[PDB]
Amino acid sequence: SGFRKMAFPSGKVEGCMVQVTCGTTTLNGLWLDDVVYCPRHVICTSEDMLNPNYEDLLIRKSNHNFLVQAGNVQLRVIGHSMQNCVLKLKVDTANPKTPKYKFVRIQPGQTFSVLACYNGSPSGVYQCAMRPNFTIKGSFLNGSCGSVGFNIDYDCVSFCYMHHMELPTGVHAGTDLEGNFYGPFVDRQTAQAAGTDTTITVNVLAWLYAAVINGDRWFLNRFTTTLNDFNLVAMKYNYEPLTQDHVDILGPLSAQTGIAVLDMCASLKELLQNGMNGRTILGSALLEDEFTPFDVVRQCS
Amino acid sequence: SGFRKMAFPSGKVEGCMVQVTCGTTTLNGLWLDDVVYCPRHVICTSEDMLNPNYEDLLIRKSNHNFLVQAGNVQLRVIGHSMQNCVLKLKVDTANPKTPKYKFVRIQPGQTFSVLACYNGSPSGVYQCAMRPNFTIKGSFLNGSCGSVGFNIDYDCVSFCYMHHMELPTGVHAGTDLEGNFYGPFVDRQTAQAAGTDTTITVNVLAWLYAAVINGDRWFLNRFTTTLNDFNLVAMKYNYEPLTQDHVDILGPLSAQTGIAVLDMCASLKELLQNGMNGRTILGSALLEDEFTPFDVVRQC
Ligand SMILES: Cc1cncc(-n2c(=O)[nH]/c(=N\c3cc4cn(C)nc4cc3Cl)n(Cc3cc(Cl)c(F)cc3Oc3ccc(C#N)c(F)c3)c2=O)c1
Ligand SMILES: Cc1cncc(-n2c(=O)[nH]/c(=N\c3cc4cn(C)nc4cc3Cl)n(Cc3cc(Cl)c(F)cc3Oc3ccc(C#N)c(F)c3)c2=O)c1
Repeated sequence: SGFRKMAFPSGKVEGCMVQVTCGTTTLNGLWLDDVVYCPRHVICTSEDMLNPNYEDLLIRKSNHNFLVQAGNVQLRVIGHSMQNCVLKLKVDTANPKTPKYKFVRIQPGQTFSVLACYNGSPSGVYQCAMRPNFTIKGSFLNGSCGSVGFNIDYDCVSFCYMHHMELPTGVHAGTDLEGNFYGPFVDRQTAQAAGTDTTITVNVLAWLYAAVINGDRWFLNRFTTTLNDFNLVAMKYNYEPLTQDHVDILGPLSAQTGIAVLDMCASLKELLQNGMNGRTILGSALLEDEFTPFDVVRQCS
Repeated sequence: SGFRKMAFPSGKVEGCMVQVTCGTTTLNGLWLDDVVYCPRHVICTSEDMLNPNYEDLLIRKSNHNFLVQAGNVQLRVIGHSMQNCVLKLKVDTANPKTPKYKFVRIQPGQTFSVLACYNGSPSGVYQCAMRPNFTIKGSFLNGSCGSVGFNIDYDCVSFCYMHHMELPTGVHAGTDLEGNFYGPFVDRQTAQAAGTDTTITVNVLAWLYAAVINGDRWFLNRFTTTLNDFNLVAMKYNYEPLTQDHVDILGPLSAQTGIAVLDMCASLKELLQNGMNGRTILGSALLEDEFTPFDVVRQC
């Protein structure tokens, strides 16, 4: 029993974190087979960061301008290329710890595990959700640029996030492993505001099912509501609209629990209109929207 | 910026998780050098679990009664011994992935990372605190017995918890790595109640410092309080008394923030008396007590 923000075992990814340096600019890189992937921003000098032209800057560099350190082992760069906002450094040694991996992009609302790294050394691991506005409320300090998010399925690591920058609000923006940003952001040292965010409704409902599975039932009621009467209130509270697909993915939890999906929605209507009144659910005084149905099914029984 | 429940990189520990089976009983073990440590409960059959005498059960066993699997590699048991509630199985192959490690016990109120393991395969990692009543509000399912909590300091893994069982309330109990239980519990399949818990005050204060370090200051006030009037208001909110150690440990945070420790105490008193009023701190609507001063300094 119990329910926590659980991340995937980070060992397989620790085996790939390295340090990439160009001039005095330095950040984290990901070593897979004989390629090191890192944010292209590393090729920028302090004065280039404001308004860079990455093609123009990359032409002016050579393979020996790129210092790649894996622990104390200096890898030799033998090739370089740009793939959107990510730089690919071909090196003479294939990472022997290279796991089975895939480069997959994730949907807003999907969760993933973040391995916070600095100078090539992992320092922490935690769970994040892709916000509907394509940012993530992460935990990053200066020097985390280049850390990766990932998921693991049957021994295969699907890397989905490369960290790039922190926005004014304190949330974080980044790319997938092909260098395509999540959301309307560019790798440029300029003020870029995060869009208006929303609450991931399917996630809240899955977390409520986890609560019932774990003994918290005070939020339950006998009421019911239509999928449309609930959508009207959710919109009032800046919640994402609930489709009938979202209902289908919630099916298994409705079965194991025996609480109709619409009944949970009526309880959520209830919770959004009366608050909580000094009560808690799974130890939280807010409605948590960063647990997917997959997360619940995995950690719960 | 940002603040989350961050665990330590679990790779060094994933390299040591193995599976231990005795009869039909099976659980997780920790393989370091040529020793595999696991809950001694594994020597129990279904019928011994209720009221065991582990000395009698252990004398009746031999080395070839212990099947140890690391992947598809069967490790061979060459010796066995009991270390309080921990079983030690000496095997003929030393773990090549053995990191620099230590066996350390933790005080109530300290945190650590948990690697949830099943049949020898790790499945997740998360942060936990040793509660004041010597339980942990963890996340464990059947088969997690033998998973370990741990801390990492400069490549050195301080193993501090071996998971043993789940109590009626949903809390979890276990031992240190020498087999000495945390709190008033025994490795016996019987109803065992968790004690009355209290909220970790020094930790709450550290989390509020983290909020200040991250820009949220609405909870601050100009009032001040003595260590004694604040301890009185806390004890009524089921908060732990704040010692002068707990005050000194917060010094660095008070300094980098410029908020007197007693000034937090006045703000925490106000928060405990008026609640939060639909407001939040670091994304939480309640007072978090599972971040230590060290955790905050590490993340901030
Ligand atoms: C707290 C925190 C959390 N996460 C990441 C960070 N972080 C960092 O750690 N480094 C960091 N630049 C560096 C400074 C270095 C100095 N040396 C010696 N080496 C260095 C290497 C790097 Cl990369 N930048 C800014 C930044 C990164 C990228 Cl990739 C980008 F393309 C544009 C950037 O400029 C901005 C500036 C403002 C906004 C806005 N609004 C924006 F969107 C982008 C950042 O934000 C910081
Ligand atoms: C959900 C969950 C989370 N965490 C751990 C668990 N968990 C488990 O996974 N296994 C588990 N027994 C096993 C069953 C097995 C069947 N096979 C084939 N092999 C097995 C190996 C084990 Cl170990 N036991 C009970 C348990 C463990 C230990 Cl060590 C102990 F010393 C006393 C125990 O009995 C109790 C029973 C009740 C209370 C109370 N109140 C108590 F204090 C102790 C448990 O609680 C379950």
